Amino acid sequence: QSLRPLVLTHGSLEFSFLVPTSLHFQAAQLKDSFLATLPQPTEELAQDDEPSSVVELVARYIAFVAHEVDEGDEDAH
Amino acid sequence: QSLRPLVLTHGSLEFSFLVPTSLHFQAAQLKDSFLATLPQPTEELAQDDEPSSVVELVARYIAFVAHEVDEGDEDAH
Repeated sequence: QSLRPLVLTHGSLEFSFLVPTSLHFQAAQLKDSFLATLPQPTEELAQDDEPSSVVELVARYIAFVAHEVDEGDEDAH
Repeated sequence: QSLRPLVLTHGSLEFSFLVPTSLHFQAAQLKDSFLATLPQPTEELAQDDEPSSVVELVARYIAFVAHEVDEGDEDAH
């Protein structure tokens, strides 16, 4: 009924996600502008104060989204 | 019940949109092929006979869509 594959892709680390069919472009949007917040990927497997693990890709995204909740973006709360 | 964030993004000018949940991929499609109609963005804030304001991003899109209405694209009228 409602399953939508969302991938958090970067350099050499990825995280897969399951999303409601409905809320799949809100989650696409936060992912999209978030993969620009990060600096050009490094195949040397790390950057200073950028992602270091897959645990950091999700953590960075959790605060990214949670910031846009408290940010004054209306009609989309 | 029915709200869907559509963004018209380009260079340094954007326009946000509210769309019915239903009619959100028809509006995604017209937006998508329309952001290819435009030439590579200019951070110098203008191109000759390309977008100059945010009033032009929507105007260019209004005629883009209204052209595909009168264009012979059936089942999608």
